[PDB]
Amino acid sequence: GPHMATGQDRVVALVDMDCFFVQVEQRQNPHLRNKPCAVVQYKSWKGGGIIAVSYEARAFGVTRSMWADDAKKLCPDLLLAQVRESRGKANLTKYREASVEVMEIMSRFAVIERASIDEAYVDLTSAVQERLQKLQGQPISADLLPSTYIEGLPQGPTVQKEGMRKQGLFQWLDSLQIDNLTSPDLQLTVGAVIVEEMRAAIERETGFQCSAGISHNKVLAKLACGLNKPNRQTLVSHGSVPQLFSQMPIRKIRSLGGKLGASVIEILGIEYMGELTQFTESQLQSHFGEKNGSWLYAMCRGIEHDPVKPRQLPKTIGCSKNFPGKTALATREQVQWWLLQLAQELEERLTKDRNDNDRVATQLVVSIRVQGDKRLSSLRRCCALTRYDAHKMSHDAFTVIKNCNTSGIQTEWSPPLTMLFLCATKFSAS
DNA sequence: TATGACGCT
DNA sequence: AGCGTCAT
Ligand SMILES: Nc1ccn([C@H]2C[C@H](O)[C@@H](COP(=O)(O)OP(=O)(O)OP(=O)(O)O)O2)c(=O)n1
Ligand SMILES: [Ca+2]
Ligand SMILES: [Ca+2]
Repeated sequence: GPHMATGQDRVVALVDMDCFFVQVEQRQNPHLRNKPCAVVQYKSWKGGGIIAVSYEARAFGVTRSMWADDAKKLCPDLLLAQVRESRGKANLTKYREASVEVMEIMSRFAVIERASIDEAYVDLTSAVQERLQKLQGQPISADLLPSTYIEGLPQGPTVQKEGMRKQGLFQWLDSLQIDNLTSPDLQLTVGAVIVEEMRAAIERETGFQCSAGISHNKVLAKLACGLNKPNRQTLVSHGSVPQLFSQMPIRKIRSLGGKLGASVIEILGIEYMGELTQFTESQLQSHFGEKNGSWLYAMCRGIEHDPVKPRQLPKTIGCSKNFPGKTALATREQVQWWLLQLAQELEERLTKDRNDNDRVATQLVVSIRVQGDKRLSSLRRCCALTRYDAHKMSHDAFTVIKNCNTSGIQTEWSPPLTMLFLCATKFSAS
């Protein structure tokens, strides 16, 4: 009863940039602003594959992982920006550099966990305690939360979406609990005020807009962030969880959007995250293993302990390129030349990482996919990485894969390779 | 039809 | 060490 721990100890936020690559291209070319546009890789085959879509283009049905030519059928006016192409492949430097712009601003407020190229988690527990000590005992104005949604509000006893927002926000604040410095709901509100500021700083200093979620753990923050995209942040309180989860498809919770989540649905015979509450921890552990059972048991109650790991920099640096279908590499000269092209971009990126971040990678991993193989990776081998030389790395990458060539005729290469991937890991300080 | 983090064995 | 899962 009192020994019920409710996972309200932390204040955690997930910040995520709205249509990130599109914003980056639109800062650079003002003509793309406020217009249906998408970002594509390559152009010859079907106009290129789309990887990012503005919200105006989304109104027409334009999605990621779609050919530009098909996109132009749903949206004739759609504008396109192309990813920079280097050494025969896509080069994403523009977007990685835009990312450190954002991560460095976010780092001044709290320590972040780089989660992707455009999203970071933030643990605001410490920042919130201090704000509570400066706001003495004085209340929190709705003017401090100009873009915040309180999930599940308004409730109880105006039909444009901004009027709703203030109604729920007023309800939340007018019932707030400012006399207690340990009230979890008051802490989420202070965290939300901090994130409004974080988000105004990112836009002030990059011109990029984002959404955020604020709650007690990474999972809820992440789910919360997506409730009011774009350019809005959503506070998900501990108390909103039973209603929020009662109709939430299990696949929507982070790590349940794949196979494990599908077997939760098929085995247990449920649909929504809330239905998990009727199962005991021992039942769940028998169904899915000690780790999954324990984590499933806590999570449907809104409790999750996976911490915000202080890590602003990737553990891994890698380049890949698919050669699907008839483009599959089928000679020794092809395989070596693309390994060289990949090795060359990787060396460009590693030298920059060494100067910037005072570290060197020590292991090189070569992954390949042969033609006729449902698995995304067919083979993965590693060797030492001792000089940032592209000709050595491509040589070593070949040496460790050459054994995979079926063909007895030595000049050709079978089975044809549909994918090459070089990857620098095992960093050491420098 | 380009990337990164982590678990399991 | 190497494969599998889950995500942006
Ligand atoms: N399968 C993917 C997913 C993402 N990205 C890149 C392009 C995106 O712009 C960026 C961030 O991905 P998101 O999943 O956050 O989606 P967006 O940021 O594009 O838009 P939004 O978050 O508003 O949906 O990462 C990619 O190249 N391939
Ligand atoms: Ca995003
Ligand atoms: Ca994202």
